[PDB]
Order: sequence, then structure tokens, then C-alpha cells
Amino acid sequence: MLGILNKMFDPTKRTLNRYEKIANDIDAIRGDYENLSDDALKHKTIEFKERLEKGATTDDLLVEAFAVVREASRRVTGMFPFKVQLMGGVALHDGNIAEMKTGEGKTLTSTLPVYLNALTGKGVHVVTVNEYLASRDAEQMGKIFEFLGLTVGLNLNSMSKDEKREAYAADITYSTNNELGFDYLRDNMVLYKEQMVQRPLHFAVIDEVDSILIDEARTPLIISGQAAKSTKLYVQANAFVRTLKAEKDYTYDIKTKAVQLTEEGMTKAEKAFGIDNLFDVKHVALNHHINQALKAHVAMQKDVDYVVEDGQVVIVDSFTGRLMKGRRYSEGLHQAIEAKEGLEIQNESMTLATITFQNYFRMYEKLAGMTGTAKTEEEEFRNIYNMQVVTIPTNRPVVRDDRPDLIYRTMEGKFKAVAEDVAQRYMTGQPVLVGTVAVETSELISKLLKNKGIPHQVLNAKNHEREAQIIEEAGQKGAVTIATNMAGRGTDIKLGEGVKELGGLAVVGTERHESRRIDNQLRGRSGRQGDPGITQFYLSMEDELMRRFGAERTMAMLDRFGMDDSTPIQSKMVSRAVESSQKRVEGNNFDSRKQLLQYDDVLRQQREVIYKQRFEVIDSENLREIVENMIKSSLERAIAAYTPREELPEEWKLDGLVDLINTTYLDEGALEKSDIFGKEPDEMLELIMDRIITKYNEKEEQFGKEQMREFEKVIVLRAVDSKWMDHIDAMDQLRQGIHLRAYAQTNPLREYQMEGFAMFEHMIESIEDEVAKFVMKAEIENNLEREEVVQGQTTAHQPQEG
Amino acid sequence: MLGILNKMFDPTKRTLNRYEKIANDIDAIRGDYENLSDDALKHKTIEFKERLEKGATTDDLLVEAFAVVREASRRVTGMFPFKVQLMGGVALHDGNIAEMKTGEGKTLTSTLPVYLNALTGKGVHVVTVNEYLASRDAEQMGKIFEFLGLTVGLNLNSMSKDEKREAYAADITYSTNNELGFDYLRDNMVLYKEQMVQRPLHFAVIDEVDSILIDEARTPLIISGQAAKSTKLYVQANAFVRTLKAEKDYTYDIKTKAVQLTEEGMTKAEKAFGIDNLFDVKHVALNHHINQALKAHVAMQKDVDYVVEDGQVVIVDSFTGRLMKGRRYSEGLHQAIEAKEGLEIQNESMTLATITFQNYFRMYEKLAGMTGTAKTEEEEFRNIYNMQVVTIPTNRPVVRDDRPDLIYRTMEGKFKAVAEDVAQRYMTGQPVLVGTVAVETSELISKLLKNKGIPHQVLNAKNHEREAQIIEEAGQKGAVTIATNMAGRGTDIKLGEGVKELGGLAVVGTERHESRRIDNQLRGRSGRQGDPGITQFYLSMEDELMRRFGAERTMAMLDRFGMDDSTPIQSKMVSRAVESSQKRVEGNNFDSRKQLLQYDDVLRQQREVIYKQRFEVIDSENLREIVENMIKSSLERAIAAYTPREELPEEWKLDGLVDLINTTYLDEGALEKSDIFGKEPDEMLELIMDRIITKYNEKEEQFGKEQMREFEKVIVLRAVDSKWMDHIDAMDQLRQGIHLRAYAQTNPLREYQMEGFAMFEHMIESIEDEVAKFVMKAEIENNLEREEVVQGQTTAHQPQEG
Ligand SMILES: Nc1ncnc2c1ncn2[C@@H]1O[C@H](COP(=O)(O)OP(=O)(O)O)[C@@H](O)[C@H]1O
Ligand SMILES: Nc1ncnc2c1ncn2[C@@H]1O[C@H](COP(=O)(O)OP(=O)(O)O)[C@@H](O)[C@H]1O
Ligand SMILES: [Mg+2]
Ligand SMILES: [Mg+2]
Repeated sequence: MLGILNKMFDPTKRTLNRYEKIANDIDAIRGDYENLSDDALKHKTIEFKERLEKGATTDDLLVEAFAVVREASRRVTGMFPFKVQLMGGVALHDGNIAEMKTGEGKTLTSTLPVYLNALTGKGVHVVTVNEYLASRDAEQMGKIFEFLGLTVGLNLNSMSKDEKREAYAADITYSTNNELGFDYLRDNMVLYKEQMVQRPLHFAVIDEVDSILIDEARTPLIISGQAAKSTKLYVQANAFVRTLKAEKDYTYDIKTKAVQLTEEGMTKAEKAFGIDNLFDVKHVALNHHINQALKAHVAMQKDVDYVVEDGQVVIVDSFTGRLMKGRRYSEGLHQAIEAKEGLEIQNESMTLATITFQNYFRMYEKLAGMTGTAKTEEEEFRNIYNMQVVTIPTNRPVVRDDRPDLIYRTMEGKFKAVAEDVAQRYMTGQPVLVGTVAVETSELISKLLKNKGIPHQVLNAKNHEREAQIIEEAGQKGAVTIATNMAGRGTDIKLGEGVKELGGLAVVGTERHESRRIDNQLRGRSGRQGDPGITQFYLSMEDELMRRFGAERTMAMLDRFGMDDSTPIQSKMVSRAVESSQKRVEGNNFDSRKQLLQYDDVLRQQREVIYKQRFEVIDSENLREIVENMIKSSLERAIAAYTPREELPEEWKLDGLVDLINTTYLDEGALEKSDIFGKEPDEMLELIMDRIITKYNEKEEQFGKEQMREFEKVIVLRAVDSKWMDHIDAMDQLRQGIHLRAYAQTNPLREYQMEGFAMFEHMIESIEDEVAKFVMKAEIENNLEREEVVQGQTTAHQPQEG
Repeated sequence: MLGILNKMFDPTKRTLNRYEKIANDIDAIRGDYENLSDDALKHKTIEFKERLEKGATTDDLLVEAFAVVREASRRVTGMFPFKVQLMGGVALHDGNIAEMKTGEGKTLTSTLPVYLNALTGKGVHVVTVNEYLASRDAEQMGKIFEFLGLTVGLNLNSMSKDEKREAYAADITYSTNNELGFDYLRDNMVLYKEQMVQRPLHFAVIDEVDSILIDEARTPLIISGQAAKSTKLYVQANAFVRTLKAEKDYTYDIKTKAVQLTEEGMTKAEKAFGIDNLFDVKHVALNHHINQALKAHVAMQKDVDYVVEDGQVVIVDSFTGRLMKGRRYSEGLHQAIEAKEGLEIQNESMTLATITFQNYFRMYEKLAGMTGTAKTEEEEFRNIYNMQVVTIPTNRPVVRDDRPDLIYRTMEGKFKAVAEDVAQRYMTGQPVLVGTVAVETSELISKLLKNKGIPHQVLNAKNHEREAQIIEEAGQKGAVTIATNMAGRGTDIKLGEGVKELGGLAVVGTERHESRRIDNQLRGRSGRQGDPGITQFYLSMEDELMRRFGAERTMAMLDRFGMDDSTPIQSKMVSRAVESSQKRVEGNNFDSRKQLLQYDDVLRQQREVIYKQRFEVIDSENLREIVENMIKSSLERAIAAYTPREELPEEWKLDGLVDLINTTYLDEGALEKSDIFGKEPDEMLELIMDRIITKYNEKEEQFGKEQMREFEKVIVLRAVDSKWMDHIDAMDQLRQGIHLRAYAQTNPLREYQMEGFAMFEHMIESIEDEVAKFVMKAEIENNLEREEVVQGQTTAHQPQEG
């Protein structure tokens, strides 16, 4: 800029200069590889690899690495990277966004940093929007990476896990943002370590970040899976349950335990023909629904704990007394209550797993992306991913003529007008490209064109290859191309034979999109490196953008002033007005992302623990130790509840506790009055943990030393998986129900955090307990195989911006 | 923790261990300084200083540095830092929060990192809440710092700028958060570089961060100053103006210029007896009000640009047509319009300067703070200042008994009850400390105590020294102390003679504060390193905390259940309920800070430019270059407006532009038709910039070579200062008026950003222009002294949480 205002430019200027100098240091040694041998150059990779093991940094080997790559390309493709492209690669290396105007060769640039970071062999994900480009780039760019002798994988959904694994095994991988995501997702629902496809997230280079990180980032990734019409279980459970009402079927006033174990419950339960007493098949599976249905009656009371309704069952916020917006009870106790109250029980798809692009890409050791349009939301990138946008210079100065948006009083005037411009160019040789924003628009003008006898091609985003074929030639003399939402993104238009002197491309925007960014990408398609072009925008007072800006008063002045008379008008001020209109739209969306993120941050934290513990359970050599850590943490909880806030030491209630452990961790008489008397809550834990240890021991020598190691893993996964999957579905429900009935004054997100954490807290407890219960009591019958908890088929999708 | 949940603890555990090992590496070399000479030890500082110049890092010299400090203390104070205190210092060094429970010696700990970071001589700010502690700490802690031979300053408001400068000159400075802030503030309204007191922000160690960074952070710092009843000026301006209506007083249809320069305007203006034509006295000052009043009539039209009202004048959002919430016109053009419309013109204090504690402390190369209570809002610290809370272990294990909050159905039951507990302890020797939360509470119980014949002391935050004196002994046998909002914070209570066996302190909380954090600080005062104590909280159903949680339903159950009968009750669940009540309160406040911050972030960005340019103008050796950069950027703007979006090249309007420059940059005929013809907007800029250069030159050889260097600085400061101060006041207005009339759907903050940036944009333009105008046209008369723009006295204050 000029004058004062030029200091906002300072943080960019300073960096840009490092990068300029460096690009030069690179061009200096153009000689060092210029004349060399194909195989000598390949040995460079190795030299670097060695040099790295020794202790150097990617930053140290950067210049040379880039020089090598630079040579490698000319050799392979015949293209020798520009000084600007070198600057871009570096930017990328420094973990930033390389704003390199559409057509500066962002693809080739990726190679440099990609190559250099790939050397540690840690892996690099180069990502794009669609499977066409992904496969396209991999193929063309791979030949340089492979020449320098580096493995190159391509991940698509149509690939077996084994195929996927091989793709990820590569020194470098190409894939869609969606594939990456979903993979990470499925990757964490795996039963055995070897089934995961992904390798640790190292570095990701996102081609066209704005699209990925911004647009495709309005909603999250989900994996659903239904329940097998199970209803019949709860019905039967509820029925059965209210039978054995006696204290030969125990309960807790303190812990709220529905202790079935008694022979009344047991024997009369096995009577239900549960293939007798097979605790490991049954108890994990069937005895779960029972223990719920039991509590549902005993512990849960109609209008003190919950509430019955026409909208079904609600929870009552204790101590405030409220209709709990959207919250269900854990592990399907909600269903057991409905059965007990006869209400229709619901069985929808459960959300098995979820993460947001934002929280995903955040997961890498390093991220970087490239695109032409980004400074627009530099505030966002810098904020969320800590990537600063760097506007890389152009190779050749721009000479394209960007024309001021033309305004109209009607859609029909506007549209009808566009058809003429096309005509004029058409009848001169000028190749035209018209950008619509929706299907209808693109076909409306199609009619207007065929009517006027102008031959044309229409792109409406399907098998991008087909369109790409079409679009590449869209820059020839009789080129008349219609693009619905930049349908041929990434593929560049080269100025046709003789078209050079015909003017240039001359693209034409039928309207403006909700983002400058996107209508600016439209602009982008002309002037491909010094090439000439014209860009014309068309708008009308009856446009959605307009009639959403509350622009009626303005509509009236024109009308009242007979302005629809002079019709094609250019008011810098009205264009500025739409500029703000856009900024607002964008602002709203940024707000939407900002929110989506926040609700998930609550999740990511929860995932950190789970995911990690889960993984822990799969590198399961020495598992027992955790299993005991968990039994002990379950046990401690019992003790501390029978010994509340110092409520009279040996005057606690040292005889329910006694009878409990004795009945839920051990099997009747073993723990009694005497055993634990005159001991602090701490003293007691160890005493009995010890007798649990004694018992745990016993089982290793009675049911298989190392089979148990798997018993443990099975139980723990069964536990974790079952609990977790639930809580998540639960958490997805809450996240969109809390937005209902909330005069609480607080921000919902707040409630969410608080309530979310709470349940989580619970689930941990639940898990630890289930684990302890089974490992101590559960009985081995046949094959102790780690078993799947997902019922039936799954579905991996991204919802619609709703 | 135990069980699964223990992985949230991982990011803390990992760091805590580095710190434990290190503290040990330190204790290893206890011998190395153990036996040494007082003066040999002092030479260590030097050794380090040298060692540093050479190239070592504070991190490298840490152990030794700490060892030295550790020795230095025992020698000086006789206190040899605990392994825990060493861990704390490190934490601080790593730029984090050292959560070291109240009484772990946070003061002594500060020395270590303080010392070590001070060595570069870059400076260290150690900060606290009040001037007592600040002076106290400086004095006691200084003796160790000074022993190791390091300069130690103390900043108070009662100190001359020269005193302040000396305090800041020190290797280390102690001061209140408020003083620091205000200083930075005043520091940027300085006319000559040498008047600033502060030195570049290096490292700040905040004692009791939570108080500073959180509580004292709900509102911002302001500096106001009124206007000298000037009204008489605008009145006269408005009157005068509408006289010379002729084109011997020019205007612009394109630039909206109220060009007075003409002899009609000039001569008939000097007629107003403006001591003739003294352009430099008058034009800067008086001719400003004229040029406004002029535009007010010509350019500003009653109901197209603005609107008249009973609430005075409003702007009309162009192109949407709206009542501009809260926005005034720049440089007092708003006043000129009111005068032209006869409305009462307003003269309130203007907000001269502002920053938020958050955006201030953010300004350091490094920040760190210590306190007992912080994990509470670890999310905040980690977020805003990128400081992770580290809970440092206790030296000696805690044996204090924290009792479950006691609940009552009345304030009177609750209060009356508290007076008895006091009685019981009093009549046993137990020293009591009762925490109230407001003045009234503390005196209510005072009566209840004097009535019951129990002698007591009441603290209600005044001359903290006086209270500190009182409070230190508040731990003796007949100690009965009443603290309004922890009135004796920082000063620690030592267990009196024989009190050891009497139980301990036994503090008693009359109610709970809006933050656990604060009622937890109350708890903190007992058990000072293994010392015993009891902590009792008291609450009632008729408490504000309660009746803000919408806890009426709950009030009723008790009542309906005859619960006010059994009266003193402990429901873990109701205490949990208040826990949430607090979390909510806190959550609301965090939300309040989060917002305050955001509105200021818009500001900080603007400050970055201004502040920087201002400073630039004061290291004013080679200024001209900027002055031309600015004239040129003003000029470019004119050209580009007379040559709009390619609107027919030599068919622009090359003859108004011509006559303009010729009249606003130059003085009549010099620039004409021919001069600029057949030239691109770019070609023209240089042509004429050159003739401006020719003219600029002339003045250096006609009115003083280097006097001009000061002319330049004077003009530029006059400009900057005048414009800026305004815009800021303006910006403070907007920030609290935009919250009115806003159905716009967008979030206000958004509008604020957009509108804020806009005006800023304007002011830059305004500045550049004023500068150019004067430097080229303005005439030297007498003393060209940099002159103050602040009118009359100033006022530096922090508003109340409103
Ligand atoms: N160093 C180079 N030398 C010659 N041509 C290049 C070079 N780099 C890229 N190109 C060409 O320019 C076009 C732009 O590349 P592309 O990968 O599509 O980047 P962008 O995303 O910027 O349009 C490509 O079709 C390619 O053939
Ligand atoms: N290393 C030490 N050895 C003996 N006493 C110490 C040591 N460090 C601090 N103390 C004492 O313990 C008290 C706590 O110190 P203080 O600065 O008030 O810290 P805090 O903020 O944690 O209460 C001080 O009064 C001091 O006299
Ligand atoms: Mg591309
Ligand atoms: Mg202290």
C-alpha cells in the first residue's frame, strides 16, 4: 500500500523476504545439479536421508532438497519451477498457506515441501477436494517423487483395508479430505491393531484449503449404524423383572444397586431359559438388559427421577426441578424405563463416531495448504490452524481486466443481457466462460443460448474427469462454456490457437456468490500468467444476495427515480454494499464453524482419553495392571461411599459395604464385620484390593494363564466400546437438543460442556465397574474372541449444512 | 486420580516430572555454593552475565542460577528454598502459572526466575494487586536481588516521571498491574521520546494472576480529558460560514472539498480578525473548525446524509437507509452539523487512550504468574495468555479439615449460627477467621459478636498495611478476625504460641463467593505447611447465590417437608448445586472477558499501526521520506478519483483534477490542461509528485533546513494526535452504542469490526491529507514546538464492572 496503513503488511513482508532470498540461494546452485546423471541425482535423496539420520533438519536440507526437486522436474516433466513456486514451497514448509493465484502451479509447488518432509519416512498427506484431482495429481506428480525414488500411495473409498494400508504405507499419500477423515474414524473402532489403515498423522499439505478447511467444514463427519429391532428384549426384560420382588434380589439405598446374583434372581432368571447360566455369552449380552430393567423399577421412580409424556420420557433436573432439554439415560436405561412405562421405545441409527475437519487436521504434527483465495479469511486460518496466509507474487504480471459489477432491476434483464455479451464474444472468437451458482441458472442461460444459435457446453459437477476434458479446451476460439459453481476447478484453461490476439478468455459471472472468495475464483480463470482476459459480473436488485441485505429501500429509490430506465448501472457504492453483504454472510458462516468447533472441543478432550485408552488396550501385552487399576478405582468408589464425609468413623455403616463387596466383587461370605473394622477408608481399600488380587491370581492358574490376557482385552473392549458408542450418540443428541428450553441465561455451549463432562465422568465409572464385575465374576465358556459391538452395517457420511 | 480418567492429567504430569528432576539437579550442587565467600557468590552473577553474552541460554544457566539464588537467600534471609519452590520458579521460567497453594512461599520463589531472566538486563516486571505488597515485596526480596548485585526499582503513582523512569531503569521492577498499564498508556501520548518512563516489555511475573488477569480484568483502562467549553467556536464557525456562498470559495462534487483558499474566503475570513492570516497558529487550530463547518453546509445535507432529532443528529446508513446506531462523524464535523442545525452540541470527557489488561500483558516477550487458585480457569489462562497451569506439590502434606458447607433456611439462622461457632472456638483458644463478602455482612456479625462478649477485629480493605499488621497476629489464641473479601491477602498467618495443640486456625465462611476460586482462597488461610485447621462454610436458602439459581422449587420441598425443622443440613447434592451455580457465574464472567477482549482486538490492531507510526515520528532524524510517502499517498488518491474505473482515458475530466492539485497542494496556476494530458493515472502521479518534490525542496532552503525536520514532526504529531484521540473516543462510543438497534442478524462485534476498520481507514486518509496540506501550504510564523493536543487535565481510571 501507500501511506501509513502499510504496517499491517509488515508481518507478511518480513517473511516474504526470507523466502525471496532463499529462492535465490536455490537458483544459485542451479549449476550443482544442472549437469549430473539421472542416477546420481536419485542418490541425492539417499544423501539427504543419511544426512538427516545424522542430525540435520529439514530446514537445513531445504535449499538443496528444493534444488534437487527443481532439477528432477525439468528432467521428468520438462518444467523448471519458478522463483515464485520456490517461495510457495517454502511457505508450505514453514506450515503456512500459500496464496498463489489460480494458475501459478500450486501442484508442482507441493512437490518441494512434500518431498523434503517425506524423507524422514514419517509420511505426508497431500489432500484435495475430489477423487479425480487426487488421482490425477498423484499420477503426474508421482513421477517426480518416484524418480527421486520415493513411495507414492493413493487412497480412495473403493479400496480394501489392505489396499488402504498399502496406500498409507507409502512415503507419500494422496486422498480426499473426506477419505482421510473417515479413515481416522474407522481406524478407531478397530478390534485388532493390525486392522488400522492409517499411520500417525505427520504432515498434511492441503491443495485448496479454503474449500476444504472452510466450505466443506460447515458440518461434521459421522458414522451411524442401527439396532436390530431388539425391542423384544426390553419388553421381556421389563415383564420378567417385576416378579422376584424380595430381598433374595438385592438393592442399594446408598449405591442404588440392582443386585440380581441371589439364587431367586439367578435361578428364576435361568428359568427364562437363558441357556442356563452361561455368564459370558449371556451376562455380557442379556444380563445387561436385565440389570437395566431392574434399576428402572427399583431405583427409578416415575415422577421424582423422570417424567412421562406424550413426547415420551424426560429427566428431571434434580435440585432445580426442570424438564431436562435433551438428555437420555446412559446404556439404554432410558429404554428400560419406557418399557416399564409402556411408552414406544425408539431405535434410530446411533452415531458411532464423529470428528470435525477442523479438529482432524488439527491433529497433524504439521499442516499447510495452498490456494489462490485465502487472505479473505486469514483471520480464520491463523486463528484455528495457526497458519498465516502468505500471498505469493505472480510469475508474470497480471494484465486481466476486472470489470465493475453491472446492476439490473430484474433477473430477466440481467440474464437476457448476459446472453448478448456471450453472443458478441462468440461472434469475434473470444472464448467465454459463464459462472452460475446453481443448476437452474446454468440451464436457463443454456436455453437463452441455444435460442440465440450460440453452441455451448454446460458443466454441472458430475464425473469431474468428463468435465475436466471439456473445460481444458474451453479456452479455444468457439469456446462457450457454462460452469455451475466452478465445476472445473483445478484444471487450467490454456489460451487457444490465435485467441491470444482475440482478447483473452473473458469470463462472465451471472451473479456473485455468498463469498468474495468464490466469485473471485471465478475471476481467477482468466489471465493465466500474464495472459489477457476480461471479467464481467452481473447482478440485479431482485437477487437473493440483495433481498437478504434488506435492500428494499434502495430498490425503491431507483424505481421512484426512474432508474430502471437507464438500466445497466455501476455504482461503486452499491457494489461496496454487496461487498459488505458478503462479508456478513461469511461472518455468519465463520460464526457457524466457530460454534461447531466449540461443541466438538468438548468431544476431542473426551476422545483424547478414550481413543488413547483403547489403543492402550490393543498394545495389550501387560494388560492386567490396568485391569487392576480399574477394579481398584471402582472399589475405592464403593468404600468412600460407605464412609462419607467423616460421618462418625467406626460409626459409619460397616456392614452393608461389607456385605456388598462380598457380593459384587467376591461371591458371598469372605468379607465380614470383623474383616474390616477400625480402619480408615484408605486402610480398607488396600486390605480388600489385596483379596481381589488373591482372587485375580487364582483365575490365571485356573482358566488359562495367557487366555486371560485376552479375556481381559475382550471384556475391556466390550466395556469401552459399548459404553463409548452410546455416550457419543448421546452426546450428539444433546448437542442439538440443548438448543431447546433454555432460559438458563448461560450460553448452551456452557451447559453442554458441564453436562457433557458429567456423563463422560459417569461412563468412565460405568466402564471401570463393568470391567471389574466381569473380570472378577464372569465365567469363561468357549471362544474368548474380541467381539464387535457395532450392529449390522455401518454408514460413513457428512450431513448437509443444516 | 485412579482408573481411566487419569489421562487428562498427562500434559501436567509430563512437565511436572522434568521440573522434579531439575529441582534435584539443583539440590545436587548445593555443595558448590554452600561454602563460598559472600563476594565470590556475587561474582557468580557476573560469570553468568558474561557466559550469556557469549551465547548461552537462560535455560542453560538455570540450575546454577537457581543454586546461586538459593544460597543467596539463606545467606540474606536465612531461608533455603524448598524443592517445591524450585519447581515453581522453573514453571515460571517456562512461562506458566505456578499454582502453589497459599503459603508455599510464592514470594521467595519469584526470585529464581526473576533473577535469571533479569540478567540480560532487559528488565523484569514483578507485579501485584496493591501498592502495599508491591513495596513490601520489593523491600524484602530486593535484599537478595541486590546482594547478587542487581538494580531494583519500585513504581507507584505518586512518583514523578523521572522517578518512574529510574524505577523502570532497574534490572527489575515492582509495580501494580494498574500502574504498569496506565504507564504504557501515558507512554504513548508523549511528545518527545525522552519523556517515556517504560522500557520495552520483556518479562512479567504476576503474583496472584487470578486476581489480576481474571478479576481486575472485567473492565478496561481509560484516560479521559475534557474540552474547554469551546462551543463558542462552532457557533461562530457555522454563522460565519454561510456567508461567502460563491465560487470564490470552492467545492467538490467528486471529492467533496470545501476549498476556502480563495481570496473571498481568505480575505473575508481574516476579516473575522483571525490575527490576519497566521496560517500556522490559526490554520492548524481555527481553520480546522471552519473547514468542518463549511462541509457541514455544502456537503452535508439535512436528511440525505444525516437526520435531525430530539436525541440530536443521526447518520443514515447509505444504501440500506438506516438509523446509524451509535456513530459520530470524525474530527468534530458532527458538532459543525449540530451548530448548522442549532442543536445543543455535546462536550463530554473524551477517552484519550485505552487497553485491556489482557491485551497489555499479552504485549510481553514472556509472561508468567503464580497463585494458589488457578486450575479453576486453566482453560482461560492457556487460551488467552498461552500459560498452562501447573499445580506444584506442597512442601509438607496438608492436614486441614475442610468441612461440608452447612445450609440454613434463613440468613438470620445462618448468621446467628456463625456467631456461636466463633464463641465455641473463642472459648477454647482456637483463633477464628470469618470471611464475609461485603461490608454489611462483616459489621452485622461484629454486632452479634460484641453482643456475645467476644472481642474481635474487623478488616474491610483500607491501608492494607494497617490490616496486614492486624491480620498477621490473627492466628494467636484470642484471635477473632473478620475479613471482608479476604482483606489481608498475601500476608500469611502463623500459628500462635500454643495454638498448635488448640486445633489450628479454623476459618469460617459466612457464605460462598461467586467463584470457588475465591471461597477456596478463604479455605487457603489455614494449614500453612502441614499446620492443622478447620474450614467451615455456611449458606442459606435465602442467599443471593441461591435466589439467582432459580432455587425456589427446592426452597419449597424443604418447607413442604418440614425441613427448616432439622435446620443445619448437609446435602452433598445441594452443595454440588451451588458448585454449578458458581461455574455458571464464572462462565458468564469468562464470557464477559472473552467479549471485552474481542472488541479490543479490533483496537489493538489499530494501535499497532498508530503507536508504531507515532514512535517512528519521534525517532525523527530522517522524517521527510515519510512525509513524502504520505503526501504521495494523498495525491494518488486524488488522481485515482479523477480517473475512475477506466471511464474513457483522455475522456476522464482532466480539468477539475488539474485545477484541484493546482489549488490544494500547490498555489493556483502551475498545473493545467496540457501539463497532464495523455497520461495514465500512474504516469501522472510521478509527474506531479515530482513538482511537489521540487516545491518541498524549495522550503528547506527558504525557511530553515533542519527547523523543517521539526516542522514536519510538529505537523505530523498535531495531525496524528488530533485525529487518533478522536477516533478512539469515537471507537469507545461505538463499542457501547452498537448494542442498540441491531436486528441486522449479524453479531455486533462483526459490525464493530467492519465499521471500526472503516473509520480507521478514513482517519489514515485524513491524517495523510492534513499532513500533506500543511507541509506544502502551511506557513511558519514563530516557535515550531511540538504541541500538546490534550486539553487541560487528564484522568487515568478503570471503570466499574458495568
Ligand atoms: N515450472 C513450470 N514451468 C512450466 N509450466 C508450469 C510450471 N509449473 C506449472 N506449470 C503449468 O501451469 C499450470 C498450472 O498448474 P496447476 O497445477 O494447475 O496449478 P494451479 O492450481 O495454480 O492452476 C499447469 O497445467 C502446468 O502445466
Ligand atoms: N524457603 C523458605 N524457608 C523458610 N520459610 C519460608 C521459605 N519460603 C517462604 N517462607 C515463609 O513462608 C511464608 C509464605 O511466603 P509468602 O511469600 O507469603 O507466600 P505465599 O503467597 O505462598 O503465602 C513467608 O512468610 C515466609 O516467611
Ligand atoms: Mg491446483
Ligand atoms: Mg504471596
